[PDB]
Amino acid sequence: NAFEEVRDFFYDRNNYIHDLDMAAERMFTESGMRTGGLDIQLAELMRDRFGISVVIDDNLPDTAKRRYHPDTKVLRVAHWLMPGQRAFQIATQLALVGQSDLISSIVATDDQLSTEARGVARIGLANYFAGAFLLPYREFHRAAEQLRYDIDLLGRRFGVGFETVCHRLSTLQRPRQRGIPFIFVRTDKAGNISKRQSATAFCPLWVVHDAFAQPERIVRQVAQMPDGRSYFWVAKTTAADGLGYLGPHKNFAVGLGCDLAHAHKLVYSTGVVLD
Ligand SMILES: [Ca+2]
Ligand SMILES: [Ca+2]
Ligand SMILES: [Cl-]
Ligand SMILES: [Cl-]
Ligand code: NA
Ligand code: NA
Repeated sequence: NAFEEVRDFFYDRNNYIHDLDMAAERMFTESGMRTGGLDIQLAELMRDRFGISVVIDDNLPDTAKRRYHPDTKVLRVAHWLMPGQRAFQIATQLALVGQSDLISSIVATDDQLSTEARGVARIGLANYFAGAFLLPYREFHRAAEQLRYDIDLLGRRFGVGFETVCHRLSTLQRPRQRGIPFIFVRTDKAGNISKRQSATAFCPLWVVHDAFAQPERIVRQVAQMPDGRSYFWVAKTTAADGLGYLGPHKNFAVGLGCDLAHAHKLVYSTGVVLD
């Protein structure tokens, strides 16, 4: 299972890829980027630095979110995407073309990966870079602390979707500047579940599946995990639209869980309990 190999690859690295995370943040800062309208700014960077022309287009083959034309250096980006997802696509291609050697060197540190897993890892690392470019580490970490980890306000502040914020929160393991350690859980209506752990090594799946009963509303609960500790969980369905990295082909629920001992920093931790 290639996806299982890549899950271990990120697990072994605490879900944080330092060289790519730092490369994204340095490129964001050195190019004078500012949060807001990053899709236009990235298009300028792509032209200036690589001679790649970004164009917004419809009728992309297979309703893809992007199509790169390497022979004339044109990146087509789907018109139905919101600015945050347009930026995400462009930054993903920026990693593939401008961080290719770095990505290859990172993948190579896992001696066991199969070929299929190396290809999955390459795309995952380019996606990782895109998240770390749209949400540069120190700025995003500072914003998460000052907004008390409010996923919706973070999304509105940076112009990105709910699962994009959640995934980034689950990567904040930079040494000496960690965020709250989260378990990230994504599931579809049929129970197909992707779980990512930062601190643990393990499950009450209703902590995220419960979101499907109150669509587009945050669902919060406290549940014990297999270690005997209680976790505070926040979950929501993702709208099938132009924002967030999850495909609009079906509906997902996404959630974060943190040790109850970290939950006081969450805006979510005030409220009344019931069965
Ligand atoms: Ca391992
Ligand atoms: Ca969405
Ligand atoms: Cl992709
Ligand atoms: Cl997004
Ligand atoms: Na290194
Ligand atoms: Na870990």
